[PDB]
Amino acid sequence: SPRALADSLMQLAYQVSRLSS
Amino acid sequence: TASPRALADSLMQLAYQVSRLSS
Amino acid sequence: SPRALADSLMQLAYQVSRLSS
Amino acid sequence: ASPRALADSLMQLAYQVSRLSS
Repeated sequence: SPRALADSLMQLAYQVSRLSS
Repeated sequence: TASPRALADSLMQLAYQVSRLSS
Repeated sequence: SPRALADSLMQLAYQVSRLSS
Repeated sequence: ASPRALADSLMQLAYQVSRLSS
């Protein structure tokens, strides 16, 4: 579902924000 | 390659758009 | 890992492409 | 934006994410 995919993308966005260059 | 912060901000904005799609 | 997150994102991108406007 | 366009953008972002570091 769109909502399930959006939830997953939001979680991944926060994880990506904790990476480094 | 963009920064982690810029990529995360982009992903967040896309996630909000995805949520408005339909099955 | 960046690779694992990127692979997850690619899978999600493909699923998004199969959604409807 | 269309599902196709959003998917293209997400794919582009995934390629970039793969070049980041832990």
